[PDB]
Amino acid sequence: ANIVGGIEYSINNASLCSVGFSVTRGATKGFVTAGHCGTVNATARIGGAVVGTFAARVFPGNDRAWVSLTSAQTLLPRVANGSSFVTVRGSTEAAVGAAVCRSGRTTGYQCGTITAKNVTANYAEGAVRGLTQGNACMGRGDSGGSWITSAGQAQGVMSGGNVQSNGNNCGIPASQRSSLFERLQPILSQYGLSLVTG
Repeated sequence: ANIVGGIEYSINNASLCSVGFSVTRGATKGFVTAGHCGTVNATARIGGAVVGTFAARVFPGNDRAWVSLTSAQTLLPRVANGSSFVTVRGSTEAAVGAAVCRSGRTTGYQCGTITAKNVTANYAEGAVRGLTQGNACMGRGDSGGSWITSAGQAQGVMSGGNVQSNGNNCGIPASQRSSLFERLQPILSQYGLSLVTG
């Protein structure tokens, strides 16, 4: 399969999440995603085919993971925006106030701004600290998906947010949204990963 940020993948033929970013670890191909999406050794599938397994994850506390892919997979420096693509050009972290977008299999490509950093989320499993908050909307299933600026700077992966009864927070004003992502930089260094760029 072609690995693009924002696309759907399943975990152990059960839960669904979204791809964060194509990365490499030496000769090994992979993609970063959210830790709550799967446990170590869990099987990832795209288009009905096995593409790899969860190599490592930290959740809760943090919310990160990377899926180690088979060499048959095709890594791409891109994030889905409708039928088009946003090119991944680097991982410069944007400041509070910056515009930012996210991509996922439930709500697609959504944009907003970064409103706060170092935010704690109290999830069912425990607290996750150090998350960055934006007001682009999201929904259940967008987890693990790309957060990237229009200029191509990869920011992080979708962790969680204040989803309403309809499963997303797109039906409430941006001012009331808390959409949280796990910063990309600590994921890359923790697992010795290099972002695939173009």
